Amino acid sequence: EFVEIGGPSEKTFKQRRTFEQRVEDVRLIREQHPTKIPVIIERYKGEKQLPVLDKTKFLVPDHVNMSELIKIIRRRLQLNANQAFFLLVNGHSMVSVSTPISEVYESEKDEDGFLYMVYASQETF
Repeated sequence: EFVEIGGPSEKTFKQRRTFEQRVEDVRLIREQHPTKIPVIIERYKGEKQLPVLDKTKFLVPDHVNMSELIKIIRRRLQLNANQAFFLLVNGHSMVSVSTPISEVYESEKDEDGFLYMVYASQETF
């Protein structure tokens, strides 16, 4: 009784902006806001439980830790407590990171200068 409208596939941020454009975005944002970390937060490509986030490109104050950031993203997605949520950077879960996001940036940032995160309702695919 419902009909599926097929739809174009979901494009990632790296698909939408070229590498050189991303590199310049970060160079500018780091000069203008040296205390903010430039983060790209995207839903895992095969995710079927969690909704899509309203935006993609974030500036996160450098002292914010991962437990704080998880709380912010769950709030932005308007999740209830019954809903699981995992935030992954480069193939590993950010739940138990102690450090501020400043240190995650230093360890994990892309070549382009963004820190990429993916969320999902499971930790491993």
